[PDB]
Amino acid sequence: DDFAKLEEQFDAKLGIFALDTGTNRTVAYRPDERFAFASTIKALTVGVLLQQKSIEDLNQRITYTRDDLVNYNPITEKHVDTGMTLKELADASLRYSDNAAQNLILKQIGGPESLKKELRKIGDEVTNPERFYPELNEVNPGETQDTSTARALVTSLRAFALEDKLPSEKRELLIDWMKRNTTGDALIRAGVPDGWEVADKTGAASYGTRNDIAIIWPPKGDPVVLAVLSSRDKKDAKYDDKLIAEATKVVMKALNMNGK
Repeated sequence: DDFAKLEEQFDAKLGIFALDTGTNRTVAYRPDERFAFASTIKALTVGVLLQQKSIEDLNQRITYTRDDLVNYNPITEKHVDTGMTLKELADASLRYSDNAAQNLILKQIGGPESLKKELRKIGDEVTNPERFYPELNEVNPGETQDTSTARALVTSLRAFALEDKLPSEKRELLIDWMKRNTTGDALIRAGVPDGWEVADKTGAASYGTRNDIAIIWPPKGDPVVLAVLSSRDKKDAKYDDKLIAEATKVVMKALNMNGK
């Protein structure tokens, strides 16, 4: 009942799914409960981008304007005059959670409806992309627009990063971006022992939604793929990163990973 205890300590709802790809062992807590996916969708969106382009095609320069900027544009706001390549957009999106970068990438693959179709093609019938930033963060309880589940996000992230939805050189680009994410140090990363490599993508949205999805490599062994999702009752709720860090610690102990 440690996940329940965390829900109690943090006045939140948790959604957990974790798969040890070494043993096929699984840790689940509300694994099929929907949450707003928030910026975790950025990781899947780059998976789809990568599928649709050669590596060299990522060097395509995307010109854009001030009207492409939205609520959080840490990288894209600096390069309006020069544009940015698709590769640079992917970097910004994954490593800084640049919202305008996600929108520009979405545009290049044909929009939310197109993303949805490519996700269905790789076998995800759950994740429901419908809107761009900033609106995709606004999901009320019981709505399904721009939501997914912990099980579906783990399944989809594994498929792109570790299985055969991408060729090895494209898996490597995705993995390396997510390993070097700047936004996640207080989340899954904080619940895994020092030195263990972590690839992650965070998210935050309305109703105090606070998410992280990750691949976690022990020093030797097959990786664990994990989604820790959370949300709260009030629309303007605050979140606490420590919830996600502590949930991760529970998952790691439940998988017999602390230590090795």
